[PDB]
Amino acid sequence: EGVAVLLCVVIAAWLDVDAVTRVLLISSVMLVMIVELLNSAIEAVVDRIGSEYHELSGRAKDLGSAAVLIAIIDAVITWAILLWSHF
Amino acid sequence: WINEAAFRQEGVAVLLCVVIAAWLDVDAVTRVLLISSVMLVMIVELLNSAIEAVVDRIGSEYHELSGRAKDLGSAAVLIAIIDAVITWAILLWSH
Amino acid sequence: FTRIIKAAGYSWKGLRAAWINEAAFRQEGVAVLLCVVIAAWLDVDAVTRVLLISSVMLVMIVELLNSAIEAVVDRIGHELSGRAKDLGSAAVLIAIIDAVITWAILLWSHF
Ligand SMILES: CCCCCCC/C=C\CCCCCC(=O)OC[C@@H](O)CO
Ligand SMILES: CCCCCCC/C=C\CCCCCC(=O)OC[C@@H](O)CO
Ligand SMILES: CCCCCCC/C=C\CCCCCC(=O)OC[C@H](O)CO
Ligand SMILES: CCCCCCC/C=C\CCCCCC(=O)OC[C@H](O)CO
Ligand SMILES: CCCCCCC/C=C\CCCCCC(=O)OC[C@H](O)CO
Ligand SMILES: CCCCCCC/C=C\CCCCCC(=O)OC[C@H](O)CO
Ligand SMILES: CCCCCCC/C=C\CCCCCC(=O)OC[C@H](O)CO
Ligand SMILES: CCCCCCC/C=C\CCCCCC(=O)OC[C@H](O)CO
Ligand SMILES: CCCCCCC/C=C\CCCCCC(=O)OC[C@H](O)CO
Ligand code: NA
Repeated sequence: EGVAVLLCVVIAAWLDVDAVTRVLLISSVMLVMIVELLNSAIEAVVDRIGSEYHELSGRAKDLGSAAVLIAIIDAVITWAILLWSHF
Repeated sequence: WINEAAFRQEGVAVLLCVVIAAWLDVDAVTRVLLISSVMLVMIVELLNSAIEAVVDRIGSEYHELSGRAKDLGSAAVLIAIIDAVITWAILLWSH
Repeated sequence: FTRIIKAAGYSWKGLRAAWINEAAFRQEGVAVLLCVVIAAWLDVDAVTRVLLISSVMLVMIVELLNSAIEAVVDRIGHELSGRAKDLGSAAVLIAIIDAVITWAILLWSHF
């Protein structure tokens, strides 16, 4: 999950884009990492309370995962738009 | 996750902004900023709701830190909304 | 609009407690505000201005979400307790490091 970031930075570097584009390409990937980290923290808290299933436990994890999904969608859109424009 | 509640209004506001941003005659960089700033609001709202779910999971008995966690989560949503408004204002002010 | 009113109120409570309770949060708040004001007065294009502002504001957003998580953990009273705080703090640090780099990249180009 950490190799994805490095690969993206390398691509952003290997690409001949201006500083602004490079910042957006990289920051969009960093945001995904941030959100995953926050989602995992919440999952850790849920599991801390106990292993017994609960409606609100699943809810918390679903909300967290949805946030990761939105961040990934935001990253894909970003890379699609800037590379379409670059080329 | 459960798009059948108050995530409706939040989510259509976001969705509508993405659609508007998709149609605007702006450069690529601007379009990305318009879309991601509203996208961030959705992300932060989702994380905020998740925290609220964990708090409610623990129980109904009130605790100072329970209210604090929820208050902190809301403040984050507020900052994200202010960031989106500022973004759209700065970028669109030319139009 | 009554929902937004109550939500605005929780928010102010959140900012207020964060501020009152830790100097580190207050000093971080000063830093962000100083960066927004500088960004607001720099001779840069609209796009660059937004990146300068949204990077340090993301820092504030992540700081608050992480603090929310700390509050939940502390509320419960713990290997996963430590793990939750660890994952949360990493998130804060990524946000901060990204803001600093973003500011260094952009200002080096415009200066
Ligand atoms: C009840 C009214 C709701 C209105 C929703 C908000 C509408 C905001 C902006 C509408 C203008 C859409 C953008 C049109 C435009 O810029 O065209 C792009 C350009 O390619 C035209 O050739
Ligand atoms: C953890 C450190 C936080 C520091 C927060 C306060 C410093 C933030 C940014 C410092 C760089 C901006 C200073 C350069 C500057 O202001 O140039 C002004 C420009 O208009 C001159 O023509
Ligand atoms: C021209 C090819 C460009 C290749 C790089 C495009 C990458 C765009 C978005 C990646 C953002 C996601 C970061 C990695 C991640 O955590 O997602 C993994 C998911 O399982 C699927 O992406
Ligand atoms: C999700 C399925 C539909 C496929 C669309 C995904 C492509 C990613 C973002 C599309 C939203 C922006 C469309 C507007 C547009 O003109 O994009 C091109 C940019 O202006 C230049 O790169
Ligand atoms: C100089 C910048 C001016 C921009 C300020 C625009 C702010 C407009 C509306 C702020 C949002 C109103 C409160 C909404 C809110 O409280 O968020 C919801 C809760 O935080 C969680 O649901
Ligand atoms: C002329 C540009 C200035 C106007 C800004 C246009 C709108 C830009 C960003 C709005 C994004 C916020 C939508 C989400 C939202 O409002 O949720 C509110 C909920 O009630 C909060 O819990
Ligand atoms: C639609 C009402 C928006 C309510 C919030 C207003 C306060 C927030 C931002 C004010 C924007 C001030 C003008 C920005 C502007 O002119 O951008 C131009 C670029 O900075 C060019 O470098
Ligand atoms: C448009 C820029 C907004 C950037 C975010 C502002 C920085 C975040 C928090 C600091 C501002 C919150 C106010 C602090 C506060 O409530 O003070 C309470 C009193 O000092 C206690 O009596
Ligand atoms: C006491 C701290 C208050 C913090 C200030 C928050 C203000 C946030 C955003 C202000 C909007 C930025 C204005 C940008 C601007 O003036 O553009 C002017 C351009 O030069 C016009 O082309
Ligand atoms: Na931001």
